[PDB]
Amino acid sequence: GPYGVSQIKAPALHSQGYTGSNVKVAVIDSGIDSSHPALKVAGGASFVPSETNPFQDNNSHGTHVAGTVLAVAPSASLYAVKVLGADGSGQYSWIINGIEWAIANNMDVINMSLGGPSGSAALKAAVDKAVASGVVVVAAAGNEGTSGSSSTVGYPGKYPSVIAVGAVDSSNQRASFSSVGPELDVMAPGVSIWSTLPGNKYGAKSGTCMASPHVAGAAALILSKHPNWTNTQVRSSLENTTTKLGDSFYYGKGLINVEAAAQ
Repeated sequence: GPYGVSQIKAPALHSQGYTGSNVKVAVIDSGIDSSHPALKVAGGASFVPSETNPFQDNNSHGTHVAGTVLAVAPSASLYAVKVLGADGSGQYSWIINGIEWAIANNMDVINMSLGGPSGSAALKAAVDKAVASGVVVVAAAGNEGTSGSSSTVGYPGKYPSVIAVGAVDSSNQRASFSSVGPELDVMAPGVSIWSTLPGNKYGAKSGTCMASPHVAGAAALILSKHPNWTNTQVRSSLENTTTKLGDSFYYGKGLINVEAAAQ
C-alpha cells in the first residue's frame, strides 16, 4: 500500500498468499489503538504503571509502528506491549518487562522501535533469551546520525542478537538521521512513513523506528511461508538477500528484500 511496503518487496508475498498469518508479533511501544478500524490487535499487556491499558495509545508511536507491521504482514497477530507512556519515554524495567512478557507469551517477532544510549545486563539478558527462545528480535538502529568514526547504534539495537534496522528514503538513500556503526544490520524505509494514528487517523512519521516494523513485518511474512525456520534462518535470509547499498557502517547489509529473503 504505502511506498515502503512495495520497496521491501512485500506485495509479491501477499499476492502468493503469504501475509504473516498465525505469526505473533510484539510491538513493544506506546501501546496500540485497538479501536482503529485498520488495526486488528490480538492481545498484549501494559508495563507502564500509570497507563494500564495497552489498547490505548496516548502517544501515537505504537499505533503507527503497528500499522507498518500490519501493512507488511496484514495477517499477523499483533500484540500491543505497552512499555512507553504518552510522552514516548519508558523506564528500562518496563521495556525489559515487556520483552520478558513477549518471550513468555510465545511471540514470534519482537519489534522494538525504541533505543537508548546505554545498555544494561538485564536488557542484554532479555534480548538474548528471546533469541535463545526462538524469537526474531528487531529494533531500530537509532536516530543519531553520524558521530565522527563512532558507532551511533542505540540499545537494544547494538546487541549482536538484535537485528538493528537503519532508515533509507524512497531513493534507497540513507536518511541523515539513521544511526550508523558496525552493529547496523539492515535498512528499511524510514522517511515519511504513512501509517495509522490513534482515533482513526493516518499520518507520516520518519525515523529508524519507522524502518524497524518493515523488518518485523518482513520476518512475519518469512515465518508464514517457512514456519519451520528458526529465528537464525529468518535473520540470515533477510541479511543475505538485501539489495546492497553503500558501506555496511551506514547501510548494514543494505535494503531488505522480503521476496528474495522468503525463497
